[PDB]
Amino acid sequence: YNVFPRTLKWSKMNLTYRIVNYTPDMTHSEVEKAFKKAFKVWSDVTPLNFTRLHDGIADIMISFGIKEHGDFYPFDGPSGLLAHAFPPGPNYGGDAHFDDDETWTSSSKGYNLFLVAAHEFGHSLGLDHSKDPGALMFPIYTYTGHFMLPDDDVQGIQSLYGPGDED
Ligand SMILES: O=C(NCc1cccc(OCCSc2nc[nH]n2)c1)c1nc2ccccc2c(=O)[nH]1
Ligand SMILES: [Ca+2]
Ligand SMILES: [Ca+2]
Ligand SMILES: [Ca+2]
Ligand SMILES: [Zn+2]
Ligand SMILES: [Zn+2]
Repeated sequence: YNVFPRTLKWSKMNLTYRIVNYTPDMTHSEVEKAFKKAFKVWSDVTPLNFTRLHDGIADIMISFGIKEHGDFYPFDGPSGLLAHAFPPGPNYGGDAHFDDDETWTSSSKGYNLFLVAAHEFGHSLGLDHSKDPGALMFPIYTYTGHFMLPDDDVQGIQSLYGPGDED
């Protein structure tokens, strides 16, 4: 027999993602680089592996949409809600949605896609919000300006998946 696990987490280390569509704001290459870097934040400190799929069904389906986009979490136009992600699980589980009424960038302007993606993927992997104002998983976006994952987030993700290779 099997009972359901204690926390919401992926039960496998090999995860897939798919970039379903793309924002007008950035080149395809910029978007791809941003997401690749965002996943690397988490794989660098766990045993998790992330592989991109070009089509079909991936664990983490990534898309850009506006207003009603196919779930119970409609977007709201410019500002306000910017993105959301589902905790680990089937179908919707793990998926990450970005509000395409926001301005997404590879800079300090608008919302930096890498930074928001890294936060959202934290949710996709089973982290909720932190109370540490310096954490990646703090609930309020601030662009501070070499990226290092804060210790609070390291401790959080490793509580779920272990450290993988520590060196
Ligand atoms: O801003 C930072 N972290 C918090 C954050 C990020 C993204 C979105 C956020 O909030 C989104 C709205 S809450 C929501 N809505 C739906 N899901 N979750 C909040 C940050 N961390 C860093 C950590 C290390 C180095 C630099 C930085 C840096 O430069 N910035
Ligand atoms: Ca919005
Ligand atoms: Ca999914
Ligand atoms: Ca946009
Ligand atoms: Zn959504
Ligand atoms: Zn969040």
